[PDB]
Amino acid sequence: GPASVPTTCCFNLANRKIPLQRLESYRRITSGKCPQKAVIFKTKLAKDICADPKKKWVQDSMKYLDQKSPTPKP
Repeated sequence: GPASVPTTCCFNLANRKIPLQRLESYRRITSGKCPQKAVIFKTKLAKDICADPKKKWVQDSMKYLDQKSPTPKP
């Protein structure tokens, strides 16, 4: 059986770049459990992937999703 949930840290960072049209959302990591912070991307196929915050497609991806937010309020 799995330890509660089958997810802890994104050690297997994705090398390939994920598209925006196929992107659905993203989950950034910065808790006090993992050894290194990272990001997670979700496509339009009910699937999640790991991504590093020092990547070009990840940076644009994070900024893309982060930019998708509204102008006012936090």
